[PDB]
Amino acid sequence: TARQRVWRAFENPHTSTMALVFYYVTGFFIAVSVIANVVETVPCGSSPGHIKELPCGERYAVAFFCLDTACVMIFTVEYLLRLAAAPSRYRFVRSVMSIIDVVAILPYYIGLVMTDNEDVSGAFVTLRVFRVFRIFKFSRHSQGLRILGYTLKSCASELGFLLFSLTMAIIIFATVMFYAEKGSSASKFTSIPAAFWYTIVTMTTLGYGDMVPKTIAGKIFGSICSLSGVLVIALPVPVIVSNFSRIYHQNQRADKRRA
Amino acid sequence: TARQRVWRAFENPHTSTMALVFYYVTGFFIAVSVIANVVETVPCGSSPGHIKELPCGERYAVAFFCLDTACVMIFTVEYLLRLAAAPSRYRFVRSVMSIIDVVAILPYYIGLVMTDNEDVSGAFVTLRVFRVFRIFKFSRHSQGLRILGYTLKSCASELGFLLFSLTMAIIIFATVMFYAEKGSSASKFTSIPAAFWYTIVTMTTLGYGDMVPKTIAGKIFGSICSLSGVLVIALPVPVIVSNFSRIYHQNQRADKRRA
Amino acid sequence: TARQRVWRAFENPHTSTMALVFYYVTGFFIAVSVIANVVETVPCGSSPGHIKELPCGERYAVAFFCLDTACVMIFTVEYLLRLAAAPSRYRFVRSVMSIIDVVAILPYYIGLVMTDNEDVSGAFVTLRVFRVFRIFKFSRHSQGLRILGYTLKSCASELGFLLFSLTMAIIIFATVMFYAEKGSSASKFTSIPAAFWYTIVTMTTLGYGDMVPKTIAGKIFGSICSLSGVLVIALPVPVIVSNFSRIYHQNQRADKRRA
Amino acid sequence: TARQRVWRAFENPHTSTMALVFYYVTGFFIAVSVIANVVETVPCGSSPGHIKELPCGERYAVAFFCLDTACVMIFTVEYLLRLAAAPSRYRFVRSVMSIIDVVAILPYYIGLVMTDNEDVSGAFVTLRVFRVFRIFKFSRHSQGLRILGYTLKSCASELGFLLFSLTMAIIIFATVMFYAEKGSSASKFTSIPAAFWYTIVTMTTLGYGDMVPKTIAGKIFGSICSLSGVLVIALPVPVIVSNFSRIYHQNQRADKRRA
Ligand SMILES: [K+]
Ligand SMILES: [K+]
Ligand SMILES: [K+]
Ligand SMILES: [K+]
Repeated sequence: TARQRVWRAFENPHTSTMALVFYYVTGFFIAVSVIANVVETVPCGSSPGHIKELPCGERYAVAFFCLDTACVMIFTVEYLLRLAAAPSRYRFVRSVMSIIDVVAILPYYIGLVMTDNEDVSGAFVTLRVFRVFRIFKFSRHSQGLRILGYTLKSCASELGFLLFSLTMAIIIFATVMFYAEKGSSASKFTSIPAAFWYTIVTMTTLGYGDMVPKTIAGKIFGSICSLSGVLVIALPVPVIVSNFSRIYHQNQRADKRRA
Repeated sequence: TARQRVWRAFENPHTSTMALVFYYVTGFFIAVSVIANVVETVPCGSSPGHIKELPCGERYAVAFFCLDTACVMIFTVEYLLRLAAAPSRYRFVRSVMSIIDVVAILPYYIGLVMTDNEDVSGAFVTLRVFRVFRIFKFSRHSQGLRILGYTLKSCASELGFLLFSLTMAIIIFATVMFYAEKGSSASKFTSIPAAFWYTIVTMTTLGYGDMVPKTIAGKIFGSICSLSGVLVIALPVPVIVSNFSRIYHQNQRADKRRA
Repeated sequence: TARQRVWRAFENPHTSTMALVFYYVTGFFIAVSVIANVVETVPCGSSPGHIKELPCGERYAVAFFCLDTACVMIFTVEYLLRLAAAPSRYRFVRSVMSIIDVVAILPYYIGLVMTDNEDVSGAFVTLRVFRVFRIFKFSRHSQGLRILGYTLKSCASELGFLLFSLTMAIIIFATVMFYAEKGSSASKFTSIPAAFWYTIVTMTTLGYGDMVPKTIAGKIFGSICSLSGVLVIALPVPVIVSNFSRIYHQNQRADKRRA
Repeated sequence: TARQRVWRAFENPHTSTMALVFYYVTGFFIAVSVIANVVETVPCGSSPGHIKELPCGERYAVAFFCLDTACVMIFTVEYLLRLAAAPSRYRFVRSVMSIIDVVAILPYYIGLVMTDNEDVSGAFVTLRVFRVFRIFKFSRHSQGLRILGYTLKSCASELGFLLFSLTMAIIIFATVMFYAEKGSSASKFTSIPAAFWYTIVTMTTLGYGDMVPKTIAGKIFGSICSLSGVLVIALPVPVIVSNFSRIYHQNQRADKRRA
């Protein structure tokens, strides 16, 4: 019963005070690691003996490294204990949660085994972009009433269909806008993939304004794209609202049929 | 009886006629204070002897000071009339509108007790900002503002967690976008907090365009971010309208139970 | 019965072939006058003997004036016949339709009585801005199933309330942004009315990008304003949808209870 | 029987297996043609002897011409197989998908009959634009595209009149905004059609910001225009979702009547 006790402590933290406090402690380290990751890019001032101000992640290299290694030791101990007290270890590993945990904790170890190649370029940048995966664990720790998740998986069909229609519309409008605008002077529409950016920014009603049409045909088709973008942003709202209300009432019905 | 008579004159001023008069007088004074606050920052111009065109609040500082102190005298006397006529002084003081009144009137007296050093900087700006909360006193003049407050109080936990998830998505997108765009030339994505601005502007479908991606990876993730903004537009609507409908329907049921 | 015949020809065009053709003819002149008004501002090319290319409204002054006077004679004859065949002439005049008709036809006559002051400035510009009022007549001629109008007048209460809340939010956010951003260099937030523009452009999720925050406090409050703008644009959709469906079903119910 | 056997193989290719094979082959060829069209505009670069980096469509024009003519040979033979196996040649030819097929394949043969003069300019761009309508042939591969087409055909008159009203509002706002902003310095509101661009960009809540108001009156009317864009976002949703629900519910009723 010891292994089942540790497991029921893990996926049901509220049962035991010690389980609850371990839950809150690992949540706190996830939060501090996320905040440290965000902070270690902020350029600290006073530029001590440097041509340009160094970010807090290079000026205080050892401090942020010690904080990172404390967080990663906590995460690794968590994952090892979960792998121990898992009833079906293979099924536990196959869960997307363990995948996220391992791909979040790996960057630290992979950087530690490449300290000799400290002058590496490009690869470590992606490696430590994957250090943003700890926010996923943090979102998991707030596993409140996920009516929104149920609504999203209820609407998944129409959302994927809208994504496919949006892809077709993006390709069509990008072709049209590129051919209308390839001939302008210093034109930003240098290719159809280049016009993909303008199209996706227009159909979402961003309009950054870096790429704008400069020709009458380009402006006509940009207007058509704008209207289709109005439709794009507007359509999901009523159906998401309806599905949310439906699942909400369904959950109260389930609660009452449990009483 | 005078205490409770004045109280009833206050919270149901439609019963009496002098109470309605005082109601409309204090509403007028609130409007006057708000309009004076807005206008006194407008550059009046045409001021000889000063190269910089002073605002109407410094060229005619005497008139605006007299107007604001008259408005705050009205607010102070009406607040003391509320307090003196309350059946329960503690309950009224703890009530949110009392906090609104006190946060509206305290800045003037704080400026009075600070005026010994007219060279105050950094604090007077905060006082001026808090001088706008006199507009919140219009809730007493609008059942719509009361029902909006009740709706927001109902949408407390769920909008809180929705904002938490939005913040988590902002952190994720800011991380990926900073690391995609830190290396560009004269880049504005100088840190992850710096890219917080781009992420929040994109996820809301503003697209100021002041800072836009310039790399292929940055543009791919900006496209994903805007597409997620399409869902950001629709996410709060279900729960906001559901809570509003709940409040409205219990109001209807209560009004029918009255009949 | 002659006057009632002319009236029933006017407000019920489909009855008589001659009534229908007069309806279509006056619709066609409204369309041609609108198109002429739009065109007479387009700068025609070839710049014949001019420092700068003249618009089609000054190069062909007589042609556009003759087209305008033909349209205005048709409109005046229409309005005179309506005033004749009106059963209650005073009530007919008091209708907003006759107000729009007279304020649309007046610009021509008022310009004709001020041809001596052909060098007038400013006033005639507004006078001929009111020449855009003919589009209102044109929209009237398409008096199809106005379920949208009924829905809008059904939602008028909540729409006005949302407008009032938007006004309060604009004033509050403008005060906050101006005080956060008055101190920047070459700042566009030179007053609270100046920040009205930024606020209204942000809460509607336009983000032109001419006025953007440049300070950390300004960016924080611009983010709050952006989120409130998401709420602003998102909220009307479900309620308009519900009201539209309700009135739609009500209209089919009315049609069937008429059968 | 061969005619009808092949026909059934075409419009219900799930029945057979060789029909499913030909189905997936032609879907693959449609995807290949679309991707080739997009890619061949991308500047390949690294081309010695040419200062301008040619697109992949001119550096490797032979490969892309062979690929496109192979795709169009497949399209031509499959179209002639549809036509030859149709029970009713006229009904099939008049059917919209036949128009899609012919408008997809005609540009290639028009280019073939134009190739005697390879210096064609202005027409070849139109042919290239119409070469994207091969993407529409994916409707045969998506029940979602068919139901979207049915919905749009249902939302024919009402969206038409909604677009008419939107155009009328665009004309009104463009008139007032041009006359508010014609007098500014280096103004981009050079005509009412010039302000059509600003009006459509603002009413859709894009706000590129390329052309923004610079006058107080221009800013007031731009605020009104954006506020109207808030309604523009919500206007088509009721009728679009109502018609979609009608189509979906009659589909459900038919499928139940099957059982
Ligand atoms: K928008
Ligand atoms: K912009
Ligand atoms: K926008
Ligand atoms: K924008």
